[PDB]
Amino acid sequence: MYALTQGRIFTGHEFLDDHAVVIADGLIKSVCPVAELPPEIEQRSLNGAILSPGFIDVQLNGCGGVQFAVSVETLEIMQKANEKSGCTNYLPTLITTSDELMKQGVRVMREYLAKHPNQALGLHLEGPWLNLAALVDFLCENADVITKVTLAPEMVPAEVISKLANAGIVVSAGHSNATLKEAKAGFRAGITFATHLYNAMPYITGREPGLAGAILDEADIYCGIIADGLHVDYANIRNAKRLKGDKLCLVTDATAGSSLTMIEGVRNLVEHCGIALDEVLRMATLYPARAIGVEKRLGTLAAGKVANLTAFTPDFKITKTIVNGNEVVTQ
Amino acid sequence: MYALTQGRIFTGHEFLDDHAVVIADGLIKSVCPVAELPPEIEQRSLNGAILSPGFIDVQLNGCGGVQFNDTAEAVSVETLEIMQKANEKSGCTNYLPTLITTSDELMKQGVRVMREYLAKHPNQALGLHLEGPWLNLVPNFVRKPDAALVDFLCENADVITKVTLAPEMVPAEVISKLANAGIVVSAGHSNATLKEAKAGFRAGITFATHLYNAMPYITGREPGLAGAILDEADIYCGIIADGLHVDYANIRNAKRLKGDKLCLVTDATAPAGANIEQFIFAGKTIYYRNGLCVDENGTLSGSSLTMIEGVRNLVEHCGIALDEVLRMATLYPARAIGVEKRLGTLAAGKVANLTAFTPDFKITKTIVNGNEVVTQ
Repeated sequence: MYALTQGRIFTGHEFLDDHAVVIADGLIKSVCPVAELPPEIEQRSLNGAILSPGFIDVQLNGCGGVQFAVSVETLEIMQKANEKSGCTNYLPTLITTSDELMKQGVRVMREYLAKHPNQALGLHLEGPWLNLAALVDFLCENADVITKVTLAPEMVPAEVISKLANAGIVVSAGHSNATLKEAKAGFRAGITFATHLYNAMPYITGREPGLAGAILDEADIYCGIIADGLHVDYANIRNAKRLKGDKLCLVTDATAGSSLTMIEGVRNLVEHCGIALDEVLRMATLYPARAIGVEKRLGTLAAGKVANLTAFTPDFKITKTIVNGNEVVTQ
Repeated sequence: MYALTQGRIFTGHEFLDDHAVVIADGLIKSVCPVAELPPEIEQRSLNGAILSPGFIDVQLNGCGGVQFNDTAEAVSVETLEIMQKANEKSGCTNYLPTLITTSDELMKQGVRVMREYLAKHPNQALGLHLEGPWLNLVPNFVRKPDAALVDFLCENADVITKVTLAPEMVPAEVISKLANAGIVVSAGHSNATLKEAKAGFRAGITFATHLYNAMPYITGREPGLAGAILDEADIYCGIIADGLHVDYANIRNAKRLKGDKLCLVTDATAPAGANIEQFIFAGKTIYYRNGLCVDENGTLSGSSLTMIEGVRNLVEHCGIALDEVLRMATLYPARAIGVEKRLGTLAAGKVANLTAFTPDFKITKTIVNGNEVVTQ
């Protein structure tokens, strides 16, 4: 048991000043004022660094020189890499149509989940239904380890989208050339998330808003966006933020095609999109968490929540990362 | 002196219930409760109809079977007064005739005609809206021809309300001169990038012509002009609510991003308040078949939208409160062309230009300068 003190701590709702976060048994015992801290506890200093729950990256193809090979070692190498940049949780993406590769993926993730709690959260299946009956049932059978699947709403029957959504899987629209009507139909069918907004989607025109236009117009649809100043012009990010409010998540379509890390993403959103650091942090934690249904366990810094945290300096350099109450990065 | 009573009256800021609007000498004397009404005044009933300031249409090519374009016989004061009478039948009491042309000669006649009209008809057709020449249908250095034009335009800023130009095709100095002469410089019919667009805003542009139309597509890498307009908080812009030129979803997205800077416009052409089957416009031959202005090819070629139709469409298809819609057809446009302290609302001193319509959106009456000009 110990407490983190001497630094601004962001809980997910506000910034606390002279408080502390006491960690115990991999969980957050409580976040209280430094005064209320019992005298018998170890105190670990933050040195002024901002302390927040670890970032949750829900769209990751690979990092630290590896891509998902589809084994648990890859999964743990990616984890160690993400930590060096404040990311404590992520979703490995599996691009494939090989029903065989999918089974191995599902199997591998399941094996990993048993060994490593609160880290790689689950699979993100991209394909087959893209645009660039046995399957559906298979996917639902393994909804316990398949967190989300990306498909093109034009290329898929609505019944397929419903089944996936009822199995508790997050169905995402992406790599599509869908019209607004086509897009809206997929939302009614159960889709509740869109993969990296503005990318792999049609252009927005006045006559046809397209999928992006639909995502922007649908208030109840979460969606990720790549803040690297390369895949999406910052002006579009600002426009999206205003239209999507609390439904916009920061993602790094990171690979070995961006090379963006989450703090880099946080920095870019704060110094180029004029979004308050407070909101940006929610876009890298609370919102993604909320989007994949793990919020009552990972979105914030609160009693009972898993102790996955990250701390960085005002100039955006990771000073420390904590996974399950254990310091794993010290800078 | 008389007062309008018995109907919801929208002032521009809120809806009043048991109040009245007293008109006198073409002006609005005051908007007070029916009780506070002196006993010696004539009372005109609205019959439950909503009463609001007349609509201001800042992008109009023609209506009632006439256009203020092409043939030099059309660009006259009679056309200007026919368009006015037409607009009234649909609640529009003020507008800006658009003149598409590069004929320095046609421009002079236009400027001259507007000036003649302005002397005869106060608070109606407000001024010219020059579209072209600096467009991009097919460099911050100013050429010689640019200069003669610019200087001419500034000389006549008194009757030239706004000009539409493509920010890529024009030196910044030209945009500043126009803006300093008091003219509203608008971005439109452009293929400008966001950077190009932003440069024109810093140069003085403060308005964009019919958003999403005659502009590039918005992509992730390049937001384009539309993306810039949406991102710039201090830029007013018009938008065509006919469910044809812009999908209603884009309108909703724009409304949310532009807040009080979005104006309802009808890129209306001759068919508007008429029974025309086909007509010429911009050299192209356009057909009005199925309330849809198209060309030989079948491409959208203008609109036949009237302002109440626009108001109706925004209320029943964009989920925008009637209150806001009305601001988009009055207060905002007014604010955009700088006539707000005279026409945007129903308040003491403001010109008495009003329109009244039933809940099902039918104009029951239009008042210009305190005079009933439409009764239904």
